Amino acid sequence: ASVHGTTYELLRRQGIDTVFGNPGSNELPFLKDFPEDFRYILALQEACVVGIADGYAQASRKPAFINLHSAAGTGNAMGALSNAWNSHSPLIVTAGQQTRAMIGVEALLTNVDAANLPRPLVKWSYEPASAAEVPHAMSRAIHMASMAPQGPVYLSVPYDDWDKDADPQSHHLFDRHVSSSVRLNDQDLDILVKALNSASNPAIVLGPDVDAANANADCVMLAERLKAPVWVAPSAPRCPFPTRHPCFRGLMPAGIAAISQLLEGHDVVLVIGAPVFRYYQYDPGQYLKPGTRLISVTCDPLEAARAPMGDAIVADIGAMASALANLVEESSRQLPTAAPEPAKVDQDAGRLHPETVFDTLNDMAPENAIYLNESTSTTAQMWQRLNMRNPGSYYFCAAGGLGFALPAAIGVQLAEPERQVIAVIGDGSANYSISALWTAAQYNIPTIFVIMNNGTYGALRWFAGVLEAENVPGLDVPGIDFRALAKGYGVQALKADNLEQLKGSLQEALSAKGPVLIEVSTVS
Amino acid sequence: ASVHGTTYELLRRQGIDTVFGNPGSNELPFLKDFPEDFRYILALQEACVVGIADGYAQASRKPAFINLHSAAGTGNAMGALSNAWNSHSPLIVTAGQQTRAMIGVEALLTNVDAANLPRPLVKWSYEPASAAEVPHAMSRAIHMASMAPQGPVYLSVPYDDWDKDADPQSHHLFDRHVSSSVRLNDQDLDILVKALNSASNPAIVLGPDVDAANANADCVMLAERLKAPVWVAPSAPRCPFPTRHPCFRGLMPAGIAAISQLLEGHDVVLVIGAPVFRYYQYDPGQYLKPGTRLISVTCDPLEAARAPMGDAIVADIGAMASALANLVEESSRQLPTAAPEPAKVDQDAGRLHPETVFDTLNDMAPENAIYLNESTSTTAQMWQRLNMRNPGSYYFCAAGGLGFALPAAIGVQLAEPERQVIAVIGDGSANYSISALWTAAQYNIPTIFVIMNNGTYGALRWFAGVLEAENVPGLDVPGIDFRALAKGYGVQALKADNLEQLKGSLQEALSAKGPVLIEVSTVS
Amino acid sequence: ASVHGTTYELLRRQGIDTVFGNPGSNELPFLKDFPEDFRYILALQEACVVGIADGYAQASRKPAFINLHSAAGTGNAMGALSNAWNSHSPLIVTAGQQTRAMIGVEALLTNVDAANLPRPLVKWSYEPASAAEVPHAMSRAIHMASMAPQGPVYLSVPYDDWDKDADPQSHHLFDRHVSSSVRLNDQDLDILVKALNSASNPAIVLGPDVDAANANADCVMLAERLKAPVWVAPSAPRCPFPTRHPCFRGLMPAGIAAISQLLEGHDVVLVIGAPVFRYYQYDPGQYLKPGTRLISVTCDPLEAARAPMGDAIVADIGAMASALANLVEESSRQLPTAAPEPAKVDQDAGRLHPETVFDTLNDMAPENAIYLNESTSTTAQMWQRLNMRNPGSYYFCAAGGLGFALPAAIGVQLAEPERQVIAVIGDGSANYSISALWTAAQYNIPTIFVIMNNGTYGALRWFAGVLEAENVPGLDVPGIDFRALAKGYGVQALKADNLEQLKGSLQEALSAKGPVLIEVSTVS
Ligand SMILES: Cc1ncc(C[n+]2csc(CCOP(=O)(O)OP(=O)(O)O)c2C)c(N)n1
Ligand SMILES: Cc1ncc(C[n+]2csc(CCOP(=O)(O)OP(=O)(O)O)c2C)c(N)n1
Ligand SMILES: Cc1ncc(C[n+]2csc(CCOP(=O)(O)OP(=O)(O)O)c2C)c(N)n1
Ligand SMILES: [Ca+2]
Ligand SMILES: [Ca+2]
Ligand SMILES: [Ca+2]
Ligand SMILES: [Mg+2]
Ligand SMILES: [Mg+2]
Ligand SMILES: [Mg+2]
Ligand SMILES: [Mg+2]
Ligand SMILES: [Mg+2]
Ligand SMILES: [Mg+2]
Ligand SMILES: [Mg+2]
Repeated sequence: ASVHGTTYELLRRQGIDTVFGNPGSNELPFLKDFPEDFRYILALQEACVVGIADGYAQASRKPAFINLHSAAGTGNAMGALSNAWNSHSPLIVTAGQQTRAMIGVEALLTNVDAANLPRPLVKWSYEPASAAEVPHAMSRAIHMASMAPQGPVYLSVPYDDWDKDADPQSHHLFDRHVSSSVRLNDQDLDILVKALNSASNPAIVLGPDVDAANANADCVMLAERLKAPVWVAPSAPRCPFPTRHPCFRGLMPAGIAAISQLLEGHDVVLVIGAPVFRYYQYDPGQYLKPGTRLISVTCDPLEAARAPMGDAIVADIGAMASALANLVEESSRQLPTAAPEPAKVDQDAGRLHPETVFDTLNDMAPENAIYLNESTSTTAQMWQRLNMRNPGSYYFCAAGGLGFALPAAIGVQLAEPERQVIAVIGDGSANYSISALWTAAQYNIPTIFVIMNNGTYGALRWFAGVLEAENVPGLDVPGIDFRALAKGYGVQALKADNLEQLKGSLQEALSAKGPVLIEVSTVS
Repeated sequence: ASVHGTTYELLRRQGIDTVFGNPGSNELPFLKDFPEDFRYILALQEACVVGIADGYAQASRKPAFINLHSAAGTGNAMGALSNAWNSHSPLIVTAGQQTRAMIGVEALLTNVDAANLPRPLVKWSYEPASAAEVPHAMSRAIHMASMAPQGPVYLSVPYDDWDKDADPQSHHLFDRHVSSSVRLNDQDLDILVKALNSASNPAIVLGPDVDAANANADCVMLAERLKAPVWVAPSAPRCPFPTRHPCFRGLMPAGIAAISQLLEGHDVVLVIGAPVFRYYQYDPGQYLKPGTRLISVTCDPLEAARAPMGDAIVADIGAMASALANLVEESSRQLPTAAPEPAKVDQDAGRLHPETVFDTLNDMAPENAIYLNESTSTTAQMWQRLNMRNPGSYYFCAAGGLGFALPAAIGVQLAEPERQVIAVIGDGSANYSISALWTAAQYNIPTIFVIMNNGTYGALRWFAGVLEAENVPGLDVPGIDFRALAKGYGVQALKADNLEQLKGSLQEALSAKGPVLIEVSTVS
Repeated sequence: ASVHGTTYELLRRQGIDTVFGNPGSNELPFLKDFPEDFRYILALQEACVVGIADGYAQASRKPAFINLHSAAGTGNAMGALSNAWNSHSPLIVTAGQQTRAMIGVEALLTNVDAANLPRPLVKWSYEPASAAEVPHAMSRAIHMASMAPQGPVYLSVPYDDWDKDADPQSHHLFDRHVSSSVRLNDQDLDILVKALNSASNPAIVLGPDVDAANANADCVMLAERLKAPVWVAPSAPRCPFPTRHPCFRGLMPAGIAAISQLLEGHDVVLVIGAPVFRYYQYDPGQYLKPGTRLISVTCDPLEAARAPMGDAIVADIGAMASALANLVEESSRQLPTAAPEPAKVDQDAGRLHPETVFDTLNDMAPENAIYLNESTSTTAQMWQRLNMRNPGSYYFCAAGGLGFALPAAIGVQLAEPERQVIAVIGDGSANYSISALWTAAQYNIPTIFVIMNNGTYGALRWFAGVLEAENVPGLDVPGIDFRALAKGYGVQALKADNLEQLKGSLQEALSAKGPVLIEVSTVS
């Protein structure tokens, strides 16, 4: 067998059947004789390729396979890799290298010092020393990406390798099963369980790795047993809890002082599947107030190491959540009372308040809808106004890198064909990966894109106005016609200048047979 | 003085007055109180920011200053940095880091292991150890980018540094003059000159560093004195010679065998300002045929080291070209005869042959026009059909990374307001950095964009059809309306489905007061 | 031909005939059939291997070739590479890698991520993608190390590569000549010369690159013409000037304030072949006092970039020194008056004052002796008491990394068989690379080692006593018998407990036919 044949067999035997890519000449020898059981999803720029694959992996809870062109293609994707790193997305990123005979002279398209290019945003990064090593290297990539803590990996392959003879002993790679589905030993788990049972006023904080593990339901059981309020860790990339469950308390403010104040009076705080903590704004104060002890369960040693406070346990979130939910006592305390519904913001017949948009989306969207957020100034309100009962219902750029939601929403919709995906994206954010729209059109992936148009980088005006920063350039983005951009890439386009039009536009979009973009005129 | 004040003073004292950027919160403390003598050029995505700055630097022959947002913004720009590396573009790339107090906990927007992110695509990459070091670090960045061989550099700055007190001793940085304007010592230069004088059938090969140094005219004198044919080194990022000069022989094929065959019978081949050589296609054979000796003058030690053949001299191209042109004897040999005009390709009343487009552009464009090329399957014909008499008249992605020409054409037009810029870009390539169009609209930079629409990644179909590669996915890009995309970003749009319409569309574009995009229907 | 045969031919054609090494199994396929025209110099530890090669390269003014074993051998040498980096030593460091077939599984002795190991202490670091690329890669290593600014480079080679067929086109590598022997263009050089001619009170500061270039004599002429005092830049790795020449003013203190005070009243300070400046102690103040302008000529862009003050010119030191010395006017000013001889320190019949040792060495050593210094607390006095008339007469660890002088003194003596090498090394420093002694014994390289034994890390007690640092552990090194260590490695050993014995011991050592170690009892 050839390296080509062996590698594709390894991929299919490991459950991979889709290649997200933007092709180049170094990659043609890999893509030729493309297996009929595989499917190729083209995107027009590499940030889009990786964004789509990322959404697909996060929603499918399995690795996604990517193929890019050498250094330039890899480089175009590096902003997208910074989100993937933060979201622990299992992405296998492959890139074509020049033929081995021309690497030395650094012919056009040589990826120089290739393995170093994507660092430090990958778990593993490699170029094999020979053609026959390629299948083995691919095996390593698959498993490195898939093991906890999951993350992106990078493999560079000289284009002449594919046609070379494979090592017959590579067959041992095909069916390898690698598990990191582990939890704390019985003795120490019993100690933890007793600490939770003994807490007088426990609180629970959940991060994105809960949703990634589909540990949501186990966490619901855990919170019900402990009669504990549940928060989502700050800068949340996913939603790990039903947002209308009686225990739910919403998204934590991303500040040190704010969080310690919030946790005051809680004697034991159990954090599951989150860094401790993904703060954003500088908000100096105490990490924890006297009387509060913190215990973190994380799948990532790097998270456990850098927590400024508390104990930590490094284990699989699915395994740990299930064990805890089934071991803890049912507290005799009263179940927390559900949070009241959000207030209705006054809305005239003109431009839309973001709050109005979210309320309307909540009213009209199916109960199993999936939302993506890249409307940076409206996150707090979004979290308060969308009832998300099911797992996998929310995604937000994990590293804060814009250009995620638009392509990721396409990958999510591909992963979940029966759940309507609705991406709420600011007019600023929409441009970063605008060309992703074409993929939705071409493959008829029926994502709905809601563009919140207020003509400015709103979150920046806020961050600025705060530090009283004056005379800051580059904050306004006037003069973009999103209906025209949608037409450019073959996506049906609608406009909503008021509530009447927003409702009508959503009705049409929800009925449509393909992707739809709605440009919403929002208040400045 | 503050670090902010000191740094801006250093920048202006070193000739920098423009910031190309896409802002983020880590950068607001740098951008606040933006100096009134500076101007900020916003682009909507970082590949575009860097592309624009790159075109500006290459055309202006001076460093360009860039400001990006942390890791995600830097990462979005890394494909653009791969071109900049290959073109020796003096780019000072700065990126905002989280406040020092929050770096440890890895708060949202922390650029982790920041200096390693852009490697290996930068000459120098650094984050200062303290606020007061920032001006010094900026000084280093300016000079590292500017010294031969020029290239991109990276500086990460924690956002809290800007408001801190500067070291008063930083004033010594302001007026530092650093020179690498050097040439071979007299003794060895005399030896080289004698070798050139003694050659019976010399040839000259010129690369992009000739145009960067504005050594074009000196090279013309050198070729006239030596009565030598002149080629452009393969995969040319710039044009280093008047394309209708009697000595000009055009663009060399990017193959080992092709080049040695081309140089056969030439006893001395002098290469100036090029790698030896930027081959592309695998084309095995002899590096040089018996009887041919090669001498390379390059500004880059890395180029000199990796040449598989010939002698090399590492020096400034401007200094070396001037010295050689003024020292060599006037050969009594006959001046080479100019190349004949290209053939006129048969053209019906339907879709345009690329050859027709280039002929028409040559007929109608001003004699001092500047062209950019990202129409990958038509490069050979473009080089044959455009009369480029002046320096700085051609740019092509130096690392072959698409997404360069569209934004770079905007930067070039900004650098050269009196020379009409015309970017010829394929329908595939146009998408990578499509959002750059907005910058042209917003700042009224009157670049003309000619989109060659054939609905496919044509160069890939060629590279494939060659290696008889069958069943390759992802090669077609149907369903893009470029007039709509232009409208989306506020750029006047025209369509040309035939020659009559192409002429009319060019007449209108050349008369227009702002940027114009022409979608040309080209043959499949 | 094989890769083995081709590589050795390349080495000999490029002037390499010696391999400094400590062998391992990955290297046996390279070392087998060792060419009879080559010679192998074994050392017992890798810090010693590299130290010896470093001294050899610095003294010979040509590249030295090193062969180490995989990661562990390379790693053992990394302290030595840190000195080599700072001294711009042209070292070609090769290391054996596992066979390509076993790299993937990471068999014992696999050098993982090999190219990254020696960073950031090398100019270039690489592992070839195939066997046939090895000769080309070696070519690159040779030239990267040899081009200005010179420095160490690293090449990792899988052991199975050597027996493979070489590319016949590799013959083009054999005779490549690469030059960086460049100087400032005529126009700007004339401007510099006029500035020097116009100076009312010029000063000259010289660094190690002067001695490396053998520009010493040209600098003498330059100083005589300008009638200028001459200093050696701080933390000097070499001696660039005759220390008894009337213009000589000695070693500059390694402090910011001290240097600006020293240069006060000098209107133009010309620095040649030094960083600006290699300060050590924190000594805050003005970089330069008002009235002083600085101009630096350096072979290293990294030096030019980081200078906190002055103008800079990046060029070859030999070419620049020669040009300046021959272009400047003869000033009518009076030649500086020679520095008075150092005072004679009172010396009783007991333990030796370091000053006594240096005075005695100066009295007894031949006029063409070469000294190495790793007696860290006595450097200032050494510089004042040794008359060094000739180039290549002094070496001191360029990065301050101990373990340099002992092995380097062996390499220097190998390079200069007719000049007596005398290494003055502290009792602390002597241990770092003690096993190097064996190489001197085995090859009968007649270096004299003078061990200054005061039983303590004297320089550290000083640096401590200064910052009033109390209760510092680990500063004393009692209980070492250096005569026994010398006997252990087969080197003749003598002891000097007083002046009478020091004179007798030196008389014997200077007459000896092989290496000699003298343990001198110095004052605590
Ligand atoms: C790749 C990248 N570039 C820049 C930024 C900085 N940034 C953060 S929020 C923001 C504004 C986004 O504006 P929009 O999408 O319109 O939403 P709004 O803030 O108006 O709600 C910017 C530019 C970023 N996070 N990522
Ligand atoms: C960032 C990047 N992605 C992918 C490629 C691979 N590539 C090279 S040419 C090409 C096709 C370009 O098509 P178009 O711009 O329409 O020009 P045509 O080839 O049709 O003339 C592609 C995808 C690249 N060079 N850079
Ligand atoms: C590899 C290395 N380790 C440690 C040091 C720190 N150091 C600098 S001077 C010194 C003392 C050297 O003592 P000795 O050689 O006896 O000379 P003395 O200071 O007594 O004159 C030490 C340990 C260093 N420079 N390099
Ligand atoms: Ca907005
Ligand atoms: Ca095309
Ligand atoms: Ca001592
Ligand atoms: Mg157990
Ligand atoms: Mg599915
Ligand atoms: Mg990197
Ligand atoms: Mg000269
Ligand atoms: Mg201009
Ligand atoms: Mg000159
Ligand atoms: Mg010698």
